[PDB]
Amino acid sequence: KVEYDLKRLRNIVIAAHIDAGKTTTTERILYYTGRIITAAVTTCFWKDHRINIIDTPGHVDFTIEVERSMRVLDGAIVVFDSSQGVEPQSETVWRQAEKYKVPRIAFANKMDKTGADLWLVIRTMQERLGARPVVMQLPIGREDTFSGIIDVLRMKAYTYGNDLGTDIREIPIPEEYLDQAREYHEKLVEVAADFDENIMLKYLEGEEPTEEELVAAIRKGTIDLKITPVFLGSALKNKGVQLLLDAVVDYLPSPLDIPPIKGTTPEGEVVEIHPDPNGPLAALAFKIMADPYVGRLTFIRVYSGTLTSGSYVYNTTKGRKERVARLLRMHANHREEVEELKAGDLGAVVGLKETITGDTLVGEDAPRVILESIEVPEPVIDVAIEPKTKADQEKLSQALARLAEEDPTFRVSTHPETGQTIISGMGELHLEIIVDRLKREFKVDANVGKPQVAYRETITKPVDVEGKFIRQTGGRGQYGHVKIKVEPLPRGSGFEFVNAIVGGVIPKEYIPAVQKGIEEAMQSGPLIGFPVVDIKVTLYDGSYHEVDSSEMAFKIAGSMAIKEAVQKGDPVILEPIMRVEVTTPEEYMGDVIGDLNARRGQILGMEPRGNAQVIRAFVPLAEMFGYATDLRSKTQGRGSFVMFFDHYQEVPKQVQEKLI
Ligand SMILES: Nc1nc2c(ncn2[C@@H]2O[C@H](COP(=O)(O)OP(=O)(O)O)[C@@H](O)[C@H]2O)c(=O)[nH]1
Ligand SMILES: [Mg+2]
Repeated sequence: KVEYDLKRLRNIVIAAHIDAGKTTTTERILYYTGRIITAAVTTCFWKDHRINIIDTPGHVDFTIEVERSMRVLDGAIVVFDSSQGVEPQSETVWRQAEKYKVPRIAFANKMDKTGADLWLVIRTMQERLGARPVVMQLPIGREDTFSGIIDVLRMKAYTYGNDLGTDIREIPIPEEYLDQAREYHEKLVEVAADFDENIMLKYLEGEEPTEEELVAAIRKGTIDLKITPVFLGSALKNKGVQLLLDAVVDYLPSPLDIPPIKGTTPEGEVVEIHPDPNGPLAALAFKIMADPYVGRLTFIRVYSGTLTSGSYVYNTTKGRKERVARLLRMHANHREEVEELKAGDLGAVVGLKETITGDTLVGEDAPRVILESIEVPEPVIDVAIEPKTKADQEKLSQALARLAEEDPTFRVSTHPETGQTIISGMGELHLEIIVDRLKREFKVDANVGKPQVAYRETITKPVDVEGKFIRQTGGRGQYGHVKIKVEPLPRGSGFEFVNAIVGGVIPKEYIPAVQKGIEEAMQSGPLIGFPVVDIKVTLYDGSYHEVDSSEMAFKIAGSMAIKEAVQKGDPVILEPIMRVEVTTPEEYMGDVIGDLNARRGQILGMEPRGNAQVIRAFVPLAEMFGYATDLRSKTQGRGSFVMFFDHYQEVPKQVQEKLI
């Protein structure tokens, strides 16, 4: 309730370059829809349509929380600062909106400000974005006298008594603006004829289209990604935001309007999931929020069926039932408990202990589908962290072995030499965000480090070696003696320990101890100090002493054998051969072609999209540290990229020997 209808849903995101007015716009929209922050989806009502506003924290738009977020939204409002029109970053959200295929309208904000110019937005949408903007509105007045808005679709005008959002009036268009309005109204009809036959047979014949035909035609052209209708105003001075809301219901898609999502069955079939509220239940968890009134709050989008309060669902990623205790929607100022969330909709569930973000939720006796591929992409960027004193070290762990319940993609450790904390993400950007999600969100006044990569080490030759630790030490003898064979495993397989000891040759008691010694020595390779992988260790012989043998003793002997196996094993360096997706204006095609090659790369194939290009690439993350402000140095602040893991390769000859 209000009575759910799919055609009246409107799932949107507000996207924008930093400082353009994303938050102000959101906030005024929550003010205007509430007459009658935190939350990952806030819901509201306008005319008779539910608007679900999806939050997308992203001071930069490059990461991996925006391949999930863009599967969960249907439409978007792109907000330009009007003094600039498009900036770098406007350019780059346009690219993602284009790549994932999401209908959008533009809001030229800050029309009250000094510099503001409708036309620079539009001209700069045409040139640099290839957008096909259509002028839906003209401004009455300039900067400090900006005072009214003309709807060129309907040939009506609005004036604003004040800056409080509290006195709006429908006027006939001032005489001194009429010819400009008629100019841009006829441009609108011309655009409308390219998506509707009947409008074309009216234009030729000298006839005004009904406003409903026009709305329907611009709607159709918007949703099939052909035009971007542009509105303006000032969210700060409260003009135009109620007409922006009217444009959300007129032009932005319901869940009926975009192609259904695709999921995978365990039997491998890629399948379309239709937005049918009475089909089986399929849903995505897209964000987990430690919430301070009900606790763990998992936000979901329903794609199919109906999720019900106090029913069970089955998490196909994990392998387990979970009770949905409660269902909530978040409004601007309040929470609302609801009995159900149906196809097309978003909300939060309470209950749910082991569902983390990206997990698919299904019926219980519903077809087990997966919506996001099974994979935790490897942790490939380590980092040093000084918190400072004992009111920091003790309370940094407070929100790391607690804060990972929200993002469990990352890991934490402690270098084999330096007794400290090391943090591990999956790309330069991924980690830029995490240290200062914490000094702020946990009042940890603490010391910044700089980031390193995560190579590995392994052998390429079966060896046979030994490890003795024999020492008078601590006013007693220590004796431990192991013999191991160590063998390459195929890349990826990980670790294997085989115990082939014959009859007390090493006492059992101590065979765990040797194992402990091997994994601890495995943390540090000989070439370059990094962890060893993809080996089969086989303990086949050794000896002991009747009083002097100990666990400590056999632990070090195991460390020493494995240390020595790796050095004697024709060792070798594994680097992460990882995958970019460099978007770039066609003009700088060759410039980032040859820059990505002077950081080691075999280019996989570049395909064209929009008024630009998409150079997918192989590049070891090591020679890409700080690619953000090097790509946007060689592409005039119009490039983007998106980065991730793919596999581990043996570095060729010279590469080995640069690292030492
Ligand atoms: N001049 C003026 N300032 C605005 C307008 N809209 C937003 N701002 C201001 O711009 C600054 C950044 O706005 P904010 O919504 O936080 O930007 P965001 O980074 O895109 O969330 C704040 O001072 C806002 O008050 C506008 O309509 N006119
Ligand atoms: Mg903001």
